[PDB]
Amino acid sequence: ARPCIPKSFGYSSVVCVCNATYCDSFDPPTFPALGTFSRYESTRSGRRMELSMGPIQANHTGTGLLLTLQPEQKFQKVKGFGGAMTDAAALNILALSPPAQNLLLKSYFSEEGIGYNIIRVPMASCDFSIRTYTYADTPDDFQLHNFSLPEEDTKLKIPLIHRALQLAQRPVSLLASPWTSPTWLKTNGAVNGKGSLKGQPGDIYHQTWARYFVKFLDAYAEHKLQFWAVTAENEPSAGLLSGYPFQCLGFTPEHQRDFIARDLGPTLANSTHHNVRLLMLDDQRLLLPHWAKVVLTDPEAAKYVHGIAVHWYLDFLAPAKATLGETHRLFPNTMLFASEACVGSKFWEQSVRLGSWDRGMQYSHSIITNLLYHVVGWTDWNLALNPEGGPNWVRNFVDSPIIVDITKDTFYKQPMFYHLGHFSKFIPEGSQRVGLVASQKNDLDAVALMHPDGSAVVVVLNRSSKDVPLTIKDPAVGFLETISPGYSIHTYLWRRQ
Ligand SMILES: *[C@@H]1O[C@H](CO)[C@@H](O[C@@H]2O[C@H](CO)[C@@H](O[C@@H]3O[C@H](CO)[C@@H](O)[C@H](O)[C@H]3NC(C)=O)[C@H](O)[C@H]2NC(C)=O)[C@H](O)[C@H]1NC(C)=O
Ligand SMILES: Cc1ccc(S(=O)(=O)NC[C@H](C)N)cc1
Ligand SMILES: *[C@@H]1O[C@H](CO)[C@@H](O)[C@H](O)[C@H]1NC(C)=O
Ligand SMILES: [K+]
Ligand SMILES: [K+]
Repeated sequence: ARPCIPKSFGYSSVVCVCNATYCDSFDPPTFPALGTFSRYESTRSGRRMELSMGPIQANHTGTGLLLTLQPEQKFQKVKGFGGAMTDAAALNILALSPPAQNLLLKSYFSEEGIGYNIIRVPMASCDFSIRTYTYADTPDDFQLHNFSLPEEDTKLKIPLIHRALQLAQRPVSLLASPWTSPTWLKTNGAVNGKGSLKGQPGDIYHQTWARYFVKFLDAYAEHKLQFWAVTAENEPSAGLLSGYPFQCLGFTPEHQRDFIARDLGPTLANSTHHNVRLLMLDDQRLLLPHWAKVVLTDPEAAKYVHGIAVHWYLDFLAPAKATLGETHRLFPNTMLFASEACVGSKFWEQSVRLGSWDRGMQYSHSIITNLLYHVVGWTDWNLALNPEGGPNWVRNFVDSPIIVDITKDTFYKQPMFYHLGHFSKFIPEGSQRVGLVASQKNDLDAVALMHPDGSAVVVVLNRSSKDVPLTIKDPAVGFLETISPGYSIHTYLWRRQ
């Protein structure tokens, strides 16, 4: 293990500083023996996923807060956690020295870091690109003979993904998402602005667009990468807006329904990539449940859709029960998945706030909210950005859990990184969320899950300034006596019976 080297930039907490010779890291993961729990603690005062242990006790007394695990009340199974290998993240990572690159990738993908098992991969350029391109920019190439991957993929993204896979002991799953089509498929002939595919689902334009997804998967398969899933379009609502500033492709829900039913579903089903899952929406939750209703009540579309991808803009408020809750009630067998989340996108907010505990609390509170509303996974946006929150060709800068400073061959691990790791590190694929019942009203946020091997994990977030003593009861095993400090996050793990 190596501890955090903390540094303050004047915000409410610290970053951890890593460089060519040093980065904070855990020992190889082990469970305590039966009758012992593990606690990992991060605090605004500066502790960073520090490990301690304690006894699981037979007895409890107190009129104090009790959280009783409900191990047989089962909810959703968890796919996992990760982030996006955008052009911007790739450029930032590779701008570091080989040693620092490796320490950064270990931070995310190894068991000595926080055990990410998902990578989202843009299909060609987005806002977090320095060059606007698609994979088929030569016009009127409807059979896509000139489809090809540029160096952004072959030289930057693909090799980095291979390095992450090499470092991971968990199976890693890839998710692909497109922002724009070739401009010659679009009503407006530009990568951005208000514009959709030309024509109608079922026709030459739509069939070519669906063939583009298969060409993409074929091209990554030549580089020995297979995908778990694709989304039908990144933020399809964006392309319906005039002046939309960057790469987009507009679909109404009826348009996406018909595209999925007539072109994309059948094309993927008829390909070698038929096991790839298809996720709809890939957009903000206030589009739910309407979008789900429109697509999933058509059986020809419904039979191709595996899940609903949702985006989390953490700077903005939106209802969870009326969106995610209602969608789960209407469509309980269609999984919900968070495919993108980001903070600092407001123009008047500093894009990168080095050491912001508040932005850390936003990430963990959002993840907890997601897990409590049946969501099976959570995917961060850019894996790494520069101190400006870029590069970004339209200056749409945002924050990232890892900030690269090339001038110092240094990178900074944000509170966001630890808040997310409190989950990613300790919830393997196939974990199932279970119930957790509070004995009284309280200010804490918390979630409980059961590992595939039966082991318990509980995450507790305290967004208040007050230390809250509490007890966790596992009816089959005993009691954890603990405390949730003001401005802290804890993960608890123990073996059961
Ligand atoms: C990558 O980061 C490492 C950790 O910051 C650097 O290693 C540290 O270099 C420091 C300067 O030589 C060492 O001395 C301590 O520096 C601090 C201020 O940074 C002072 O307060 C201390 O007084 C001083 N030590 C003592 C005994 O007083 C650190 O000890 C050393 N840390 C470790 C863990 O080795 C690397 O130099 C840096 N690498 C590169 C390539 O830049
Ligand atoms: C959206 C949502 C998040 C967290 C929760 S909680 O963890 O149940 N805490 C609520 C209370 C503060 N004690 C419930 C709902
Ligand atoms: C728990 O409570 C029982 C009953 O009062 C007591 O006899 C015992 O010493 C305590 N501890 C254990 C480990 O059972
Ligand atoms: K090309
Ligand atoms: K900003």
